[PDB]
Order: sequence, then structure tokens, then C-alpha cells
Amino acid sequence: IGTGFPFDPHYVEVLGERMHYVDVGPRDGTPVLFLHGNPTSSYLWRNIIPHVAPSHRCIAPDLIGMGKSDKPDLDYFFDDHVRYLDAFIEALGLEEVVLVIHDWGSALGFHWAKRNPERVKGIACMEFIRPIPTWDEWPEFARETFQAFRTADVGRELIIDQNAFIEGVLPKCVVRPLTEVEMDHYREPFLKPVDREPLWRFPNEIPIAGEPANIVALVEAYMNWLHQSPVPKLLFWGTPGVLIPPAEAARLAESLPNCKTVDIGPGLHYLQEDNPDLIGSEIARWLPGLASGLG
Repeated sequence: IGTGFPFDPHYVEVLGERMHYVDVGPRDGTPVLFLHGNPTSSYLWRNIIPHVAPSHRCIAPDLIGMGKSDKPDLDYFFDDHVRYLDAFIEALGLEEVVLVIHDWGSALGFHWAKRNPERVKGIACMEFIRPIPTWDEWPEFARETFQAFRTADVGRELIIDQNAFIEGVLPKCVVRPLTEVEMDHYREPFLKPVDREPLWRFPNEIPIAGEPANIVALVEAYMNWLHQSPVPKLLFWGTPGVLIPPAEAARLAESLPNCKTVDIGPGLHYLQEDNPDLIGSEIARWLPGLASGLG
């Protein structure tokens, strides 16, 4: 698995801040928009993009406050990310797009799709954000850790002071061992502890057991849309997984219209680090069928 990031940097000014993004492949045609989550960046898609670039334009932005994008003094609530991504998409003048999303990138993607259904040609997703009814449904090996992340004071000490999301969660959620260089790529954006704010707000935004109410409502809303939408969907899942265990993927294969599922083998949360080749090749084979004749 490649550890390099052979993509030229591209920047665009959005809401008074500069956002970094990968932009490769053809200059025209339907763009494939890759959205990462916590605590990653476009680096997460480095080994998947090469499978798609030969046939489609690939755009992979670093969310505000992450990767190589600027890091303004925000509280980084989900809403801040929504505003910046909305502006990012309009800044690049994107019309219709195909979404490839993960984790908080999936919450952003699904939310954008719900609000702009006529502009979403297809959605490839994996380990995405959905309402978690109870802590019972959160994987045991990571249960107390996320409960701690959402506990006053304790959570910030772990994530901000100790950088536990980068040093602990990330590596512990890839089946194969991440190498030193890969970890250093992920560590780079957060060498200043204060910049770890988004890494802490994210876990506190996850809809678990009905909290936080505002995010729960927003997520329930896009899931309601997703279940009723005829848009082509491609869901990658692994075993045992985290947010989308095998049993959940099997349920979604039925409850999500026009849905195709792909078993990537062993995987926890950052599936892209365990089987990027299958994810990339399957997306590439899936894209052509999203078209409806010449146009």
C-alpha cells in the first residue's frame, strides 16, 4: 500500500479561508468528490484516487481546520463544516457530482445530497454516520473511549492534550499496521495542540443515544432521504467494521434503494487503509453505469 501523496496542491479561497484540495484526472465530465472524516484528510484517498483518475476527474478537499486547509479559530461544529464545504463546492463551480464519502465526510455528503438531490449522480460510501440508538450498538473495543471523548474535561485532555484520536483511534482502527511515514502524514496538521479542536468536536457531534439532539435530527433527516432516494448507491463494508458492522451492511443492502454492496474483507473504520485497491477498482467499474446515454 502506497505511502506517498503524489498530488499537486490546489487552493481556493472560501469564506475568508484557504482550503486545500486534490484535483486530478480529466478537466471535464462528471467529477467524483471524495470527502474524508475525522481525524484524516485527502491523504486517506491517496491509493483510491489513482484507480478513478484515468476515467474521471477526482476532487478531494481537506475539510476546514484539517489537512493543508487553513485552521481558523472556530468551534468546528458540524455546521461550520457544512458552510465551508457548501462554499467549496460552489467555488469550484461544480454542477452534478458523484460522491465518495466516509465518516463525517459522509454526514456532509448525505446532507448536501438531501439538499441538492438533482445534483447527485451516485453515492459511494463506507463506514458512514448514522444514528446509533444505544451504546450497546457501539463496538465494545471502542465504547469506553468514545464515552470518554464525550465526557466533560476528560475528552479534551485525551484528544487535545494527548492527541489520542491521532495516536490511538486512527491506528487502532486499521487492521493492518500503519507505518511511521503514514502516521507522520496524519500527524502533520496537528503538531500544534490548539489545532486539534475539530478532532474533539467531531466525536461529541456523533448521534449516539439521542445526543446531541440537533445532529440526531439532521442525520435522521438525510437517512430518511437516502432510504427513499433512487440514486445509485455503492456501500463498502468490512469485518468486524465499526459504524457499519456486517449485520448492518446486510440490513442496508435491503433498506437502501438501488444499492450495491462490496465486502472488502478485514476492516474496522478506516477501510481505505486496509483495502484501497478493491475500493478504487470497484468505484471505477461502478461509475460508467451511472450515465444515461450520451450527454
